[PDB]
Amino acid sequence: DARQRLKEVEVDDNGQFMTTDFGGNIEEQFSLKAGGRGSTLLEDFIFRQKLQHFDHERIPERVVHARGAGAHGIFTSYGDWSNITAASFLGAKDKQTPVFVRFSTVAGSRGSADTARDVHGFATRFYTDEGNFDIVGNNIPVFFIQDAIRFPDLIHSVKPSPDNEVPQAATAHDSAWDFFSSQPSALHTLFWAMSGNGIPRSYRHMDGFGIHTFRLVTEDGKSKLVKWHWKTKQGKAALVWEEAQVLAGKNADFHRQDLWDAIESGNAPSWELAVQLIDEDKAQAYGFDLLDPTKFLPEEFAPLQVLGEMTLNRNPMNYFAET
Amino acid sequence: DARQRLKEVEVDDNGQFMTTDFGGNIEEQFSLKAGGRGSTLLEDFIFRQKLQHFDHERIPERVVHARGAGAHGIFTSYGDWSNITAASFLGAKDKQTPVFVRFSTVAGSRGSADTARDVHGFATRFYTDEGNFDIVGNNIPVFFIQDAIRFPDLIHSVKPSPDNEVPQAATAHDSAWDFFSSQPSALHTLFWAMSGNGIPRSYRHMDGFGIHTFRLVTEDGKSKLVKWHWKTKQGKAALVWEEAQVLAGKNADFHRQDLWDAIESGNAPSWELAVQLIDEDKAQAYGFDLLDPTKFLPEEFAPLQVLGEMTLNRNPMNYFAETEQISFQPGHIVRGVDFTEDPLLQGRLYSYLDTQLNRHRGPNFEQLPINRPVSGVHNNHRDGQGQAWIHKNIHHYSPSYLNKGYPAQANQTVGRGFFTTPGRTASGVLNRELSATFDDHYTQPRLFFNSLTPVEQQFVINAIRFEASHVTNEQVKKNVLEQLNKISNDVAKRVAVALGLEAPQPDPTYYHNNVTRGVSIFNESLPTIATLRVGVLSTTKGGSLDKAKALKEQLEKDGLKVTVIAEYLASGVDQTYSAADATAFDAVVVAEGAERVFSGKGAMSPLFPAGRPSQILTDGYRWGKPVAAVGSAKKALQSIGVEEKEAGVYAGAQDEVIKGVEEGLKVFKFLERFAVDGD
Amino acid sequence: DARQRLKEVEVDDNGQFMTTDFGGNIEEQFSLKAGGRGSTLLEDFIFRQKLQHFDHERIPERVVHARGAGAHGIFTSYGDWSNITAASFLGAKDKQTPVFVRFSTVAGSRGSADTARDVHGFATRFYTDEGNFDIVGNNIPVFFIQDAIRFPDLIHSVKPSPDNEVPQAATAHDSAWDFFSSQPSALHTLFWAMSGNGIPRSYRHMDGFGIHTFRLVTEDGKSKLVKWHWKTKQGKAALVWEEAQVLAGKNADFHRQDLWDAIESGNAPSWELAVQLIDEDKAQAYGFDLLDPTKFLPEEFAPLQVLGEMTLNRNPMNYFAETEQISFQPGHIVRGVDFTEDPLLQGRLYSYLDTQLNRHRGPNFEQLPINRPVSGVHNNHRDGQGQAWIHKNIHHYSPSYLNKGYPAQANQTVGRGFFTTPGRTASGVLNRELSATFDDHYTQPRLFFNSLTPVEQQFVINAIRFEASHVTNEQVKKNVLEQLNKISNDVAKRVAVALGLEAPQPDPTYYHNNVTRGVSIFNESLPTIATLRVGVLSTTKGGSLDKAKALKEQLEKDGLKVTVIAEYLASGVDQTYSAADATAFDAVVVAEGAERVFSGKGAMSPLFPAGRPSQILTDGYRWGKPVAAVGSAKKALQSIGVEEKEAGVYAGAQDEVIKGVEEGLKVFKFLERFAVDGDDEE
Ligand code: HEM
Ligand code: HEM
Ligand code: HEM
Repeated sequence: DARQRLKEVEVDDNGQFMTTDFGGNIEEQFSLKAGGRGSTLLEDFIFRQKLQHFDHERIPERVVHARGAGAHGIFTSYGDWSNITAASFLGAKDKQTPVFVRFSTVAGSRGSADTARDVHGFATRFYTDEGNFDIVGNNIPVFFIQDAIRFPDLIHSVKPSPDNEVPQAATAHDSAWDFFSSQPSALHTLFWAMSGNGIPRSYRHMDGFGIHTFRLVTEDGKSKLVKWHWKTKQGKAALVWEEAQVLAGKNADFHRQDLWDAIESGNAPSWELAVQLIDEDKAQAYGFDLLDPTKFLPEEFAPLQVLGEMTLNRNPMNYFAET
Repeated sequence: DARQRLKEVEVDDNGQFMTTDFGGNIEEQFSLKAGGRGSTLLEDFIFRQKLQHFDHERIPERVVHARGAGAHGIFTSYGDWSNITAASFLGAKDKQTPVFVRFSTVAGSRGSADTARDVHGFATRFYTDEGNFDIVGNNIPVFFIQDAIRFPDLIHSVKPSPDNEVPQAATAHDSAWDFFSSQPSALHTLFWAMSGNGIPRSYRHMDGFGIHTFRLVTEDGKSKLVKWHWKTKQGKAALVWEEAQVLAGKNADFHRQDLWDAIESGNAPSWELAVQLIDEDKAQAYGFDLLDPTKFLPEEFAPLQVLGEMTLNRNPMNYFAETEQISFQPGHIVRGVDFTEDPLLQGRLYSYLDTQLNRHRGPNFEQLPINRPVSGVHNNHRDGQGQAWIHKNIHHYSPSYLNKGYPAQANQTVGRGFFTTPGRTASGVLNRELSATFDDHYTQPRLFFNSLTPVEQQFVINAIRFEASHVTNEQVKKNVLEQLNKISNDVAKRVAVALGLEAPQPDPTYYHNNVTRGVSIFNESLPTIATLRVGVLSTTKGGSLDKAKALKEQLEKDGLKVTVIAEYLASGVDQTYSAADATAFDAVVVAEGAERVFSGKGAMSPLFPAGRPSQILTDGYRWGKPVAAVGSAKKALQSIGVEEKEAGVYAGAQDEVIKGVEEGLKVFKFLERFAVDGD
Repeated sequence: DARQRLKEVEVDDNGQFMTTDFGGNIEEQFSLKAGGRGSTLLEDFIFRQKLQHFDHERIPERVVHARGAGAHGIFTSYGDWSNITAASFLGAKDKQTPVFVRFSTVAGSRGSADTARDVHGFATRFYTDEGNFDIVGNNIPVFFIQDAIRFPDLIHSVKPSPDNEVPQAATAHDSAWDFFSSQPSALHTLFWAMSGNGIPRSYRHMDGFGIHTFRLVTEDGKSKLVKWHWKTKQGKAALVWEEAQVLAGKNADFHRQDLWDAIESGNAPSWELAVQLIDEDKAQAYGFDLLDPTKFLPEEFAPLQVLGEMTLNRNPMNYFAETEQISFQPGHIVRGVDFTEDPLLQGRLYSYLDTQLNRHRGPNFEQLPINRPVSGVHNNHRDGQGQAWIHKNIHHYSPSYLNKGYPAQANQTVGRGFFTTPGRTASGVLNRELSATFDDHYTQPRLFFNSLTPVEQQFVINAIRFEASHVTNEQVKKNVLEQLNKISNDVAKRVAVALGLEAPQPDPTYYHNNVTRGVSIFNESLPTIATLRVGVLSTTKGGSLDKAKALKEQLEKDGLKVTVIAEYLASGVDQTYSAADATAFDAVVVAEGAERVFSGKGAMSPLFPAGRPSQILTDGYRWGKPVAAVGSAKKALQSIGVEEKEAGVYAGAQDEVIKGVEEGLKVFKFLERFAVDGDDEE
């Protein structure tokens, strides 16, 4: 069970009496009143502890990728990769590591539709025996901008107009295409989002990418440049736009339902973790700069090496507490 | 200008150089790096001040009514109403008060669709010269539950299931119908939410309600019970469900865009404010207890008395700072108004103050520009997070010799202070109970259903059929049917058909045939057609476009917003078939010559999805809209099997079509096209 | 008026009726009850709105420097300094810029005593017309550590033990001296805090330092390394430890009251802004690395050059909204100034921005009235908790056709934008290390100790003796002694005596005899005695009060604040003996006739604790203050064993005493009254 360590915080209310948050059994279906048809008393601590908790349930949604869904699973390494990396979770054949993965769109708020056209998030945590390692990736291998200081400009232009907060979860408005045409680095990702990558059939039918070049480092300090790749074993599949639009209204939850159903039915999705490995002296040798996140490395120049496999096989118990 | 007081906080960036938030001009398009392809430096204060503010832009959404939109305006009183209330904003004829109104759904999160089926919020702030007065109401006059302690139970059951957070902005799932049938008080508001009130055409086509009975109080402490009503000057209007579903996908912003456009185009919407006034000794005189928020007062017993009118004529300048940040409270009460012992209202007073602590993370949210009163704040409150003022009075306590008695106390007799209705009494034991006067949950649901037109009744039954068919648990569906049967055996039989369950035996305890006025939507044509939208389907080939323009210029003379649609954005074309959908329009008319895109090669084009012009006309017809074609374009009507003999179908020359469509827009929906059980 | 810009947010409640926070007149002295002796109603919206605001009054104190006080004022440049800096506030002779300054201790929480022994903060905001410029400084020129990543270690060890939260506002405990001996770079700031700088007489009697080397940058991009200095016009003055301890109990607000009183009485304090300027090519040329914040630059190598003067002349109107809420940042930098690669400075830039999110619970704290610039804020920032503005530009991003390029980019040549020093370069491997140029932790502590007067040195040894003797762990104490011995063998031996430990052998690697100017306090008399306080001990019986009133009047003509003390608040009495203490005054004068209360019947009275007049005179003498007696009051001096011709003791007629006491206030502390090691030997 990938969720094994979380059983100690699970709370079972079956067969119990209602309590306050500081203990003691209660009833909480009637306010305390001063007479039959009377006012509610300030001394009804039961009312106020129950309503205070409700009044304070919400926390800010993520600034981007607010709409998403996730699940637990296991990563298994196919080998002892110590010749390219000292990373413990890649250190032995068949070594297993718990994961959690969250998938998402980018622009829309918490309740926007799964089948909006957008870049999609693909964030993986490895709960390794040497710390948590996240690959915070997208379903498209390149990003809109070349410098992090421009992120608020990109996001502001794609998110709704600040005077009336229209349109929800959509790049089809003036400010977005103003930014895309004024900041031409954005054209590459734009083309990806305009393709089937912008309206996938489901989370299980997407690849994932780290985008950035990272480094793998061995015990003695030898380094290689690396691109992370998630290759779906379900195959890539996309919708067409006129169908995605109706689906946004007939079932805003289409993707999170699809993931939930696949896992519950025992059809856990899988992805292979793979890498392109580049020598340090070739960082600029392939017709672009590998520090430039608006470019991907064509596989003909550096084929994928398969490190292992991840399977997502347990749904969360409480969406808020986990996802 | 209703927004006049906000001018002093507006920031103009035209012609300015970029700065940090602490002054000094900067550039902020490149991170500071150690060498040409180097790492970013911690000492880049520009980068970090910019991203820190971005990183922290979001605040928690409202716990309920997260999806909404609002606007500024002016309320005008029609009279000096001092004989019924001491409230200052009602104190003189033609007296004007700025307002802000926010409309909303209830269940869905921010970003969920406007045209989800739901209760709708209708919340008004009056910035009166004696404080902010909020009427925090809904578009439905009754609520699901009788005691505020039950609100989390209602909301949890209706909001997404907590394991997978499915479904968004919908009551069509097990937990909601488990609550509705386990808590039968909820049946009245449910029936309303299943009627046209759950899928309104726009915010501007809703009535509003305070729901609760309040008190109006004169200077001497004499009180009247009161129900607040907003009556839309635009008329009530509703979609049909199969349309609202597509619209939720084609335009999640349909209602906020509609409000915005109406105000921008100078077609400001209006509501009259009206009251039902009841003597204190009649609180239990009308077949129910006026302390009970699951019942409304039939207008036959107390007619609506018009007090004034509100017009929303200013859009906000920044949505977040104004609409997202505004903090409504039913406890925002002023002299001349008082509460009642309504157990739902009673607990609301605690919850709305408390919840701002979460949403604004501090106690000083009333100092935000959109929350400030215009009347002046003078008290001994100090400090707290984000304290925006600097107080002069060192002696921040009372009583005190050193501050000479200021700020001073105000009550009924001195200083126009607030005061509780002098005659209210408490009597009896302290109890955790509800009055037995609250026990009838079935009569008024039956009263509401009785008072709708036959197809309007069919819409309610079809909403229930749709929703309850999503409930996976068989026993919950039987429980729903048992409860519905107590309202009307015929409703239960008709719902049970969809669910595959047996028609239950009549349970006549609460059955009755009474009707009441003012709850129907579809029994009344609209008073105006201004701002309603006409989709004119055309084509770039031949001379159809010049005719569409002529057609457009005439329709606009009546105040319609007209969109000419064609294959691409040729001169005179407002929208492409690719971008177009029937859900955007109140009427669809095919311009002459455009029949060439309804069959053959004209219908097969890379520029729009296959069949799109036919789908728009088919949708418009099946959703009950006025539809039309000029001249030869009648062939487009034939291509989808629609005949000119039908109500709300118009063909012929241009002038005959304009007149027909314009009369059809007042009917708005042609209910002839919707099948009724056994007809 | 330096507070002028804040007048638009000031709320006047006089002549008004009480309201709620959303308007509407109310009464709020009775809860709404269900019956005459009934329970309080939940529908009492007035009760809850009032108590909710009260319940939420507090915000987190500052993580360090929680205890302090501030005031508004004006800075005036003495010239056009464009030849060394493009900084606008230094751009023209007699150019005036509003300021706010907050002084503080470091370790104690919000309610701790002003006269705890500690380093002291000295933070100045310049509200320049090109943004807010902050110099976030201390009253000591060197800091404990060399790398900012070590700041939580330093602060954890000095703050109270995490099991019982003991001791408050003090380094006299095991963990602090464990850190000082385990992290020897700390020893230099330690010596300064063990000197008079640890217990200053007032905020007005402190010098201030930016500590770090910064850069001044001209328009064409040429740079010079700079150290910032505040030179107090009131002179440096310090207490003695045994007096500061009693003062912490008798008046924990001594420093903030002192400052408030100086400003209310029209005696606004001033400091001159001075710099040291160093060529870039000489950063490592003075026996240490100028990127090392544990070193200062001797004035003999680079003299102070005065640029302007700052005067604090307006008290806050609401302490919380101004002093508590103000958010200083060394990242508050403007065109014409730049950072250096000082690894302590580097991490501060991150820390002060981040910590504001904790203290203010949101990102809009620069919108608070006390934090607002006077020069204008124009950017694409939006939203956030407590957003106080309504932005008009709906195209909140760059680059953009739709907003016509506005707000526009500003850089070195366009729009007077900030720019990093053009010549700065990075070279070599990414590393988690410190330059070996930082390695000497003992030479400058030895230089500092060498530069104090003999009794001033004894104060340092006695502070260490006091503090180290609170250390329960024997080995920590030996560790401290070994480290002290690397600075000075005689210091280590004198400290070891108090600890009962063996005199260590000389370890002379860092020993030297060099001295420097400008670090002593007691080797220079005060340039003025304005605002200094004289307690006049008198009595209600006989003619003493009339004489005391005449003494006060003459002393006030010289700018002194005079308190006449007696048994009860008779006419002309400012304070009772029960309420009085020597710690409140800089000189103690017994009025003629008041000898009555120093022995016999007059000394035992129900109106004050037994012996209190004698104790006030005894404390005043033993703590080094000028003390005096007019006429027959000389018996009060005799009754505590004080001779009339001692240094700093004045007896005689009224006029000779006034003259003697005014002279002695310039000396301030009479250091002949403190024994030095070796004095008691037989
Ligand atoms: C290669 C480019 C990028 C990728 C692949 C990416 C991916 C993601 C993903 C998948 C998430 C959602 C993780 C989740 O499900 O919780 C996320 C959230 C976020 N991203 Fe990025 N992003 C990129 C660029 C940026 C940049 C340049 C910034 C800012 C400098 C940024 C700031 C954020 C923030 C602040 C969040 C919110 C995270 C939270 O609240 O937990 N992203 N991003
Ligand atoms: C007659 C019954 C009710 C009506 C007409 C009503 C109406 C509304 C409306 C219109 C809003 C949105 C205000 C806005 O647009 O910002 C709202 C929000 C809210 N309601 Fe109610 N509601 C009712 C019952 C309740 C009850 C029983 C509770 C709890 C005891 C409650 C708690 C809340 C809270 C906490 C919010 C969020 C307020 C904020 O964050 O600003 N409501 N309600
Ligand atoms: C030369 C070294 C330093 C000096 C002169 C200095 C000075 C000061 C002063 C004067 C204050 C109080 C400002 C006020 O009165 O509000 C302060 C606060 C503070 N310091 Fe430093 N400090 C130094 C080192 C550091 C370091 C290395 C760090 C962390 C890396 C740090 C973190 C802080 C924080 C977080 C605050 C609280 C600020 C706030 O809450 O507004 N300091 N410092």
